[PDB]
Amino acid sequence: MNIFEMLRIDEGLRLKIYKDTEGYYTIGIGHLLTKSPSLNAAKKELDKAIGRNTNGVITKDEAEKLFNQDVDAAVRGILRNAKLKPVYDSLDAVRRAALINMVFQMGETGVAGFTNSLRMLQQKRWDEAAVNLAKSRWYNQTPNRAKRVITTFRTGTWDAYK
Ligand SMILES: [Cl-]
Ligand SMILES: [Cl-]
Repeated sequence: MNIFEMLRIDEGLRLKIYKDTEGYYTIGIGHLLTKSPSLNAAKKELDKAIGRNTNGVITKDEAEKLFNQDVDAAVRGILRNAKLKPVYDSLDAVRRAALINMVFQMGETGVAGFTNSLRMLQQKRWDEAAVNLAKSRWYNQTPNRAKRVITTFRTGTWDAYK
């Protein structure tokens, strides 16, 4: 299993603009287009992202291209972050993927807000980090995905995704 296959399980793949779990216009493999309620503002962000007039539809290649870009940015974003980088550096390969996942979903700011849980991950207190991670709007809004990510943090294996 790898980061790409893990996020592809968490986000699915859709080739037409859709609304995410929060009601925002998205396309592809969890690629947020905009928070505006305007569908037209979404189609425009899309064309700009793809460099062609799509009319709200993209191909599998176009979806994967945005995905590659998004994973890369999530990683680069964690490495540029004074609060996230140290955590990431402290973790093993599997758990590093769990952190990329949270950042891909909620952005670097959001994750940097998990202050206490980050400190626990760093100290390798797995059970206690998992309990804290669960006391969050994140967990209450997207419980099945949160549980998978949390179990990944707790065990250091891909069991939740297998
Ligand atoms: Cl983009
Ligand atoms: Cl969920």
